[PDB]
Amino acid sequence: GSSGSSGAPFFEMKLKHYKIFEGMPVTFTCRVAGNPKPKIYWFKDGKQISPKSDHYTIQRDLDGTCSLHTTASTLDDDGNYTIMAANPQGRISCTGRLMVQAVNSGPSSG
Repeated sequence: GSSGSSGAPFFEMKLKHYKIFEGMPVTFTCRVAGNPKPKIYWFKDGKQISPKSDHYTIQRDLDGTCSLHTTASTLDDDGNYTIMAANPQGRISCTGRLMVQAVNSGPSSG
């Protein structure tokens, strides 16, 4: 009696890496596996992101394809966006790298 599960979650499309400048929008698409619909959490530079956030936009398809959008990206935004998923059959994790270049200066001289 093999004590193990064969329905654990998995990342079909590992978070791709995109390079853009400051201010330019960004899009992060990824396909998470595992059922039932496992929970999804977005972490940035050791921080928690809200679902109903204005800056960021989290939208998932009927199939369960998470997609993070950003109307405005800044140097700070850069870092490593790690997404951890929870499943009653297994738990997986993954992160990505971003490249933002300063193309504009803030309003206040600094």
